Amino acid sequence: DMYIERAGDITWEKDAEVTGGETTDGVYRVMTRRLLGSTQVGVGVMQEGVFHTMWHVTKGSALRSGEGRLDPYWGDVKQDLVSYCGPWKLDAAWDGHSEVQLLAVPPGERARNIQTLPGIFKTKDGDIGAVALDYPAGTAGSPILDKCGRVIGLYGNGVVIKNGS
Repeated sequence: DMYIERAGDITWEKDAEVTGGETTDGVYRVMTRRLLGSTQVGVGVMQEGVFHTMWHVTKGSALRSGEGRLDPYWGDVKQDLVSYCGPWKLDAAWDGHSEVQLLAVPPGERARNIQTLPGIFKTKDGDIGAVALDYPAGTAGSPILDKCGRVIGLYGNGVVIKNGS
């Protein structure tokens, strides 16, 4: 018994804090109900009728969105990703040198944007971008945005670089 709650629109804010059918487009909290209350297990992105979050957040469990239900469609544990009622839609990528915005949606708190420049973490599958910020447990899946409001990654999973593309 896990459910999602819409938290806001996915948009780049110009005055941002700086560092150095049934399911509407938006950013959602991923919640789970305990007898006593409920806990934010993560965050996800609704785009083109597909919900996107990270595997560790749901482990493929179904999600009820308002009145309806959402069923898992694609998932990969190695990548730690999962999409619901539709294949993966988030195709945007990071140029590899521009500042991004983390649309942080921490548990119990209002969503916010925060500009930052990812580090490039060198790994044996490719260079990848990493948002070097610390947010609570449950903030995972918060969207990472480019200047055009497009989702180039999700918090905690890296940002793909495609200048070499």
